[PDB]
Amino acid sequence: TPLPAIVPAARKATAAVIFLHGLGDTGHGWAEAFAGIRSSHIKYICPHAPVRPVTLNMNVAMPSWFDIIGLSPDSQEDESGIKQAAENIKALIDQEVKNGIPSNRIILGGFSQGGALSLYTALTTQQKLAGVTALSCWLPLRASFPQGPIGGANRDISILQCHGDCDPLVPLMFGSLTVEKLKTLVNPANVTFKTYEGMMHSSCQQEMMDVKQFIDKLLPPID
Ligand SMILES: O=C(CN1CCN(C(=O)c2ccco2)CC1)Nc1cc(C(F)(F)F)ccc1Cl
Ligand SMILES: [Cl-]
Ligand SMILES: [Cl-]
Ligand SMILES: [Cl-]
Repeated sequence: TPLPAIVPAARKATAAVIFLHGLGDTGHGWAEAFAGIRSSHIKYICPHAPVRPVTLNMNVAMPSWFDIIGLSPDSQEDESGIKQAAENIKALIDQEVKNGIPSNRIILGGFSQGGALSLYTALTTQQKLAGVTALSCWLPLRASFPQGPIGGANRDISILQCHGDCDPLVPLMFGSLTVEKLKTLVNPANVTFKTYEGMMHSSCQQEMMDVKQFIDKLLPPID
């Protein structure tokens, strides 16, 4: 708690989207973005990161899923916080399953550190998921993954990875290096990289339209 921001389905939800915001934010802005592309049968859940000290910014307390120590290829990542946060997301997936939405009808996603967390959670959980929408982010703890395919429940998971070509905070190059790594961890036929010309560390309407088409293709209406 506080309770996640929820976009209810218009009718009993047969699928769900769990979207994780980035550093400094809450789930409200992203909930309004998903409300503008909402499908009648999908529930959208945007949980709020706890407020915690961020090492990168002199331990200033701000909403963050885990600690951030640096932005360069050699920078250390918060292994314990990332794993802890991923088990918390797995518990939210579990709640949705027990409450009637199978995990193969759930898409996980996020922006920046939230996107990184969504990839890490999807690529470690054995709860089969429908897909991932990874926006302006990177694969965290990349060296801990195998050198080949991950195997397991989510070996054929569909992933939409989005990036702004003018991102001044998460270089396009880290988005590209991440998708090249995702194409070796899972079936590459279901991994798609979309880039938005002129977009910085932000979102845009064309990206939300591509996210909507991906969500609708993977979580179509069912009888
Ligand atoms: O935490 C990190 C660590 N970063 C190391 C460098 N890296 C890779 O070399 C790479 C290539 C493929 C996968 O990883 C990405 C991760 N970064 C980050 C955080 C923020 C924000 F959280 F503070 F906002 C912003 C921007 C950045 Cl880059
Ligand atoms: Cl419902
Ligand atoms: Cl972030
Ligand atoms: Cl349906």
